[PDB]
Amino acid sequence: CSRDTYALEQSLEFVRASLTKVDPDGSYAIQENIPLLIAGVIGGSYSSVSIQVANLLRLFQIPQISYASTSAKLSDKSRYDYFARTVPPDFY
Amino acid sequence: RREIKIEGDLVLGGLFPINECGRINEDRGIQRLEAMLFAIDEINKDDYLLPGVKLGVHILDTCSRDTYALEQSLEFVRASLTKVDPDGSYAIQENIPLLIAGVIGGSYSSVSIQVANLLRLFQIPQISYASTSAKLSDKSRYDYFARTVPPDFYQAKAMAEILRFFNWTYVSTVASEGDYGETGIEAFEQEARLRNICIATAEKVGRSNIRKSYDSVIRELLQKPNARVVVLFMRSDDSRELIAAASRANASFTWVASDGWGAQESIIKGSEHVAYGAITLELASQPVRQFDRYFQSLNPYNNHRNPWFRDFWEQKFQCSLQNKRNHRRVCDKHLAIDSSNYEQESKIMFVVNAVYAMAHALHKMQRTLCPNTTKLCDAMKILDGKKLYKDYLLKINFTAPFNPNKDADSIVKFDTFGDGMGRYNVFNFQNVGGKYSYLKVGHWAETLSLDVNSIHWSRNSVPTSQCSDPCAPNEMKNMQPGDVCCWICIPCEPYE
Ligand SMILES: *[C@@H]1O[C@H](CO)[C@@H](O[C@@H]2O[C@H](CO)[C@@H](O)[C@H](O)[C@H]2NC(C)=O)[C@H](O)[C@H]1NC(C)=O
Repeated sequence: CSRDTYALEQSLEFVRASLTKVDPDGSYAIQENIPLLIAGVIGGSYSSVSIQVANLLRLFQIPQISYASTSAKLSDKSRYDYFARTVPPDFY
Repeated sequence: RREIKIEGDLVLGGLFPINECGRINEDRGIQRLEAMLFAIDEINKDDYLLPGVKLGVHILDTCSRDTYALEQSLEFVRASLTKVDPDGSYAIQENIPLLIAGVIGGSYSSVSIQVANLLRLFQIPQISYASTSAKLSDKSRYDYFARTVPPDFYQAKAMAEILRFFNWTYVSTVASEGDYGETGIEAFEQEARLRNICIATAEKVGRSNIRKSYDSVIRELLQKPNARVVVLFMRSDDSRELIAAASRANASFTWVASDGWGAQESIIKGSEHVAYGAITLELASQPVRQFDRYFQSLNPYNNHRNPWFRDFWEQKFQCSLQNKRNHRRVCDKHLAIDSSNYEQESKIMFVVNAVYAMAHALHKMQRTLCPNTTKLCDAMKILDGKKLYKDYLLKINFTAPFNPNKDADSIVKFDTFGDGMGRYNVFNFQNVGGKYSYLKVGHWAETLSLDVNSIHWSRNSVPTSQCSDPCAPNEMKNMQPGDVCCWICIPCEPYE
């Protein structure tokens, strides 16, 4: 939705798969809809969305590749050590 | 995977370095854990603040590592996603994690940084009790992290002033890798450059558990006999490792230590011969007598909440229990920790202050967001992290919980950077009556207040942490022949 908070919520939905495995006891059995373990995240349009999702995925060592985030704030690998892109940075 | 859980409407997270992870951190970690537990019990026992709502606990061991602390914070945060996630046959109960109102913990800078980066995604306020690093001062990267302790540049400039007071121009320094040691040593180097103090060697260590690097660092320190003062800036584990390495060799440096070492009994207890005039500095604080009497009465069969308490007793008293009955002796029934057994940690009151700050923020939110009642309501069912933090934590101002003096310092105030007052107590590891023990020798709030007559230097002489000569520029000059910073005298002709 071109917003940082909504993208953060969607990345939370993405990442709610590794914690499910370590978490599920109950009567009989529970199936519901088990989230799949995301091998890597492809997305991150707009710089705010990419920054938020990279900050989220740096906690779960989930690689992220962006297609349109051409901001220079994501160039450094210290804050975002699992974020990459196929587009040039912003100073160019 | 040992966890401490107490049922309650609002639960406060707990991050402590209980295990230093196979060995238990006796003085720091478990004492801080007990301080938090005692503060929460006092909060639940008095009706003046938070009368109706009960404050649960969620305490986890960080093992003094960033990855383990990250995993424990993941365990903490796996409560909001559970509610939005659970269909299944019949019903599923298991063990529903409780929604953490706020996280109280974050010893060591790396743990605090990782947990703050985790909680910034869930608007969960975090209050630290021992992370005195300057990297967390900014509110941009960490917009939900605060602390009851001053930042690191105050400590760095205090160390620089201590060096300058004794004219220790030529010093050697060893720093720890990561977020605390690196930033703190950068600030200290900047302060030394401002005050014209030349560092002989800048060494960095790591938590690789390899003594070879530590003894190599000790040998490198020995390579500069002129710099007999070591400004040691590292964590407790790294300080202990370097103390052991220097004890393996023959070193007699006067370690000007930081809050990482401070007034710690385990580091010196490893070996007391290497350290005899170490001018350490820790966060200035007053011991809590209520927590003293709470911890003195603690017994292995009395406090069943802590899964580590039995192992704490076994490690501290060296006596095993009936589980083994062959490795060691049997602990006495009259055995206790009443007196002459433990020394109060200087950051216990900081833990109490952090817990009471979180409690007072919750109480103010209840008095504002949930009026006409002192118990839980619909408004308090869901907590707004941004509002709670920004309003009732960054603008909080309350007196100290247990301080009959009620002096000016008995006020917990969060500045614009979410930090505490810059007060430091400078101790020296001197001997007064044949028994080694720390005792306060100075103070630093805005300027040094030091007692030279009660220092008792190593080798019973004032250290000379200077190069060959400061030289006289009136009739000579300097050329820096061998050292980048040190120099020598070359006489100047009358016509030059
Ligand atoms: C540290 O260096 C300063 C600068 O020399 C010393 O200050 C003066 O030292 C001379 C003797 O060297 C005294 O006659 C002066 O009275 C001192 N003036 C002041 C304002 O201190 C200082 O004594 C030195 N301190 C130590 C512990 O060596």
